[PDB]
Amino acid sequence: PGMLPWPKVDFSKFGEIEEVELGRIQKISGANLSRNWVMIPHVTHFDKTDITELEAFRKQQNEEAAKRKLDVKITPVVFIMKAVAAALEQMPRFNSSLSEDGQRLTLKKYINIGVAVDTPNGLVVPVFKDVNKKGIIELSRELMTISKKARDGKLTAGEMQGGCFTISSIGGLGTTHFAPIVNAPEVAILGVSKSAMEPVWNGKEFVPRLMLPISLSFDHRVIDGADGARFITIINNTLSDIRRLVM
Amino acid sequence: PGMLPWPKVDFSKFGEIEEVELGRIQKISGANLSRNWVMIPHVTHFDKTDITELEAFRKQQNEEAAKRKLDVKITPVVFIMKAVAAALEQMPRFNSSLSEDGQRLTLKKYINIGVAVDTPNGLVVPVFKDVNKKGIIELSRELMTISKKARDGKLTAGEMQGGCFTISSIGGLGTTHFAPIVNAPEVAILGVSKSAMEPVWNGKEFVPRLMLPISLSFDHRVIDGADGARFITIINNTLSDIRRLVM
Amino acid sequence: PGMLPWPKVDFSKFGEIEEVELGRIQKISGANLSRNWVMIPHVTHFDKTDITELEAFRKQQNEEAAKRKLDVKITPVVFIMKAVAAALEQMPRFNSSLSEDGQRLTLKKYINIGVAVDTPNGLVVPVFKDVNKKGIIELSRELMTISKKARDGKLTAGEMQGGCFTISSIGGLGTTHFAPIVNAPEVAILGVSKSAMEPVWNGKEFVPRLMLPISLSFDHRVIDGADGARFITIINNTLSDIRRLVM
Amino acid sequence: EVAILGVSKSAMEPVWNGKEFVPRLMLPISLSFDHRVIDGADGARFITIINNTLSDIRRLVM
Repeated sequence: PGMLPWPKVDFSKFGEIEEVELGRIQKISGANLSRNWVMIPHVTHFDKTDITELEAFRKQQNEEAAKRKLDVKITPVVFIMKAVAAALEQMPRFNSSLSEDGQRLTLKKYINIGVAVDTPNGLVVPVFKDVNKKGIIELSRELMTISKKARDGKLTAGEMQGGCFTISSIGGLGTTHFAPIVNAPEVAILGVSKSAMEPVWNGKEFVPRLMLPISLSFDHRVIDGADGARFITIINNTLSDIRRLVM
Repeated sequence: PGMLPWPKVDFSKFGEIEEVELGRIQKISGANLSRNWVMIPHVTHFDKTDITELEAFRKQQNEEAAKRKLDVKITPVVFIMKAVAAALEQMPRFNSSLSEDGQRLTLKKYINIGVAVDTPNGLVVPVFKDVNKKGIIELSRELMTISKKARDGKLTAGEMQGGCFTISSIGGLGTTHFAPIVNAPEVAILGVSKSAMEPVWNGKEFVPRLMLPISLSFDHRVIDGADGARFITIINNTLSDIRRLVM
Repeated sequence: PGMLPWPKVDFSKFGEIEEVELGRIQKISGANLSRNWVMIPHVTHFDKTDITELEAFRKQQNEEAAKRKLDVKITPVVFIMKAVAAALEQMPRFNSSLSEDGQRLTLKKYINIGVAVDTPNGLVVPVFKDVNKKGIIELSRELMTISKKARDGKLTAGEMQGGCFTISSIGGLGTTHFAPIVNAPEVAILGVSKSAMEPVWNGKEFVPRLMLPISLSFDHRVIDGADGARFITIINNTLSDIRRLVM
Repeated sequence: EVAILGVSKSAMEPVWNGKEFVPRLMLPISLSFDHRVIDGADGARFITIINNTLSDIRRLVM
């Protein structure tokens, strides 16, 4: 366009500097993020789900499977993936991709979910196939195997494609809320922060509930505010009462 | 520019797909949103107003007008519109529009407010003229008539123009906070989520207050952070103590 | 590109209007903000720090220095600057600048911090040099002198250059959260809202703590979500327990 | 003029709310009017409207 150029200031006049290059993966990620930011309008919706029975049941399952000797660890991100898959089942519009020209929408019938995994080189997004037709134990085992593979830096190109709903979990570091960036060709992305014990009004007095904040960014060209609010409310209801996964 | 092209991935290799076209209104809305996102820098400010006397007085007015037989329903969005009109009266800068070249600012003396109305085809923004010179009952009656007209899909082009401050209310669906997108030629936009009973510190101990979260997006080219903070604080004060509407 | 043009609507057909020009500084600021918005993807992270001992110790220092007669006022923004400098010391990546082509990163060894100061013409960002090698009293005195100079409108060009981490404080106006815009060539920017007495769970029951909300915007091309979360968590820990400034 | 309103001194009086008396700052208001044009019912309605507006000032916008 006709914008001003990037400010070029000689940083060596204020102190010592050290100019270094960037890796190929970093450059590709930066270019993709810039393109997504300049091509996708983001409308982040924030919410807080009540996760008290889910965490207790997860710890109960872990302590009851330790006795049975299974070497399987169950994480809340598995339940988040299940809730996301259920919400995608209920609303097929979020499980789609907008074309380059923005005139044709390619709806998807399958549900494959990407998961943000921390690595010494940054973050990776391995994709799990068919999350709506798998159990908690199988998903946990696959997640453990994929995390072990990623932390060793051996992920292949076939496990990095086919995603439909990236989930970014950063609850182990901090933050109470953050707005992620939708990555093409996906339409929506869900971010999870750290869970905190907050007072919640039940009707008579406040009670301590383990609230988990969830943010949801989406492309405003395909999804409006009402649909995003309904989608995040469905996710909130599924996470607060996991028993809805069978109902 | 020189960005990477949109990722083209054959989605048919992972499962069944169904490609469908988009309507003219959807395409126009998407193009407008994309242009606004790539031309308007958004600086969303979040706040929570204390609405306990306002809701109680609204229900009191409804129950006292049911006896008088008026067939008029009073909604909190009417009070939100009145507060927005008062804030626009106090600060004329938000009631304006920036030119295409970004060098000339067209200040406005009139106050017409757009309202987000849910329809089976999405969201519409009918505009109410002269909100600063109308009463609560008249505004409620006009809002009911406009909502009935919109839900029937009979809105005309003359009722979709002249707005100065779009208000997006999604409290009936969910979300605790969301950042809307400013639509040209408007400068600011206000989003309203769902009201929740939260503990508020009065000076001695926490008390349950019905807090309503409000977000405010605006163009950073014309409005800076301080002016936006003052504007949203004025709205917060007007909504928390509605008696300021006459003072 | 091929976006739709800016909507041109004759505003004189709805009421009185008054078209006015914009100042040179306003135009330059708007152009810079537009360029930063269209070139830098923003990923805002929100957090709330527990500031109860820091505020009490600040008021204690003020009341104990009033007796000694020093004519020095201590503000929490000084402690925020110290925490930011410590975090930049711990993580040199945030104290850098990305080149125009996005392939070379110029790391910085010095720490100069910009501060948002309110003026009748808007907001200014004077830069303080070497914040990691100065005391609280010296920083407070320099801040008072700079604020007095700025409110008189006598800031020079030499005091407006060399910054590495702009801090925007708007706690004296309102808002519970806001997402600022990163200004080139800086990588990250921190925004501070108003502190509120909120209930915090300690392990047995909620206690009133003076929580201060802090937002952090950064360029996603250089900083990912995990690094930003770690950085804001380090700032949160430094602000909640200021005694870490020596440890 | 047809009517005239007189205002005296406000006093803290006990008012029954439904369960027990509470102290409320009551203000006495008198209203004289010409009986040729205004009857008792219209004057009572007018003074009741004034009473409702003064007791709940938020009605000034409603």
